[PDB]
Parts: sequence; structure tokens; C-alpha cells
Amino acid sequence: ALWENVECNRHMLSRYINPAKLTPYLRQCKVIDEQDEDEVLNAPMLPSKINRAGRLLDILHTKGQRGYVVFLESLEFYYPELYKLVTGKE
Ligand SMILES: [Mg+2]
Repeated sequence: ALWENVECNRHMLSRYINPAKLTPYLRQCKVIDEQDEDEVLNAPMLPSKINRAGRLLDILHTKGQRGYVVFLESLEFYYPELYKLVTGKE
């Protein structure tokens, strides 16, 4: 589906997204809630950052097309290169 664009790029996204930068906008757009944010931000920061945004992506995966579109806009705002990676923009 549409999510395949995120899933095939999950490795770059899970590493290079700092979830804390995205959650305010995601919450404001009502695609995640306070508890979602808590789970994402209160998750242990480890020596490896390879999966730091993994939990966030997995939550967003359950949030339908609204989740998908809002997430993409959050990349356009905050992670321009990752947005281009996801959408194929040049
Ligand atoms: Mg709370």
C-alpha cells in the first residue's frame, strides 16, 4: 500500500529521525496521542540509535492514511532529505 514507501525506507527513517522533534506536530494533527508520545519518548535511549524512531514508525503504521500523510508532512518540515527519500522527489 502507501505504507510501502515508508516501510522500504524504514532503516534510514528509524535511525535518522529524532522522534522528539516530530511528536509535537504529530500530536497537534491528532495522529498520535499523549500516551503514544510517552511510549516513544520514555523509551530507553541506547548506545545504538539504529532503531530510535522504530517505535514511532510502528505506531504511525496503525494510524491509516491520515497518519501516513501527516507523517510525510512532518518529514517535509523537519527532515527534508528523508522526505525526498520517501517520496522520490529530487
Ligand atoms: Mg503521559
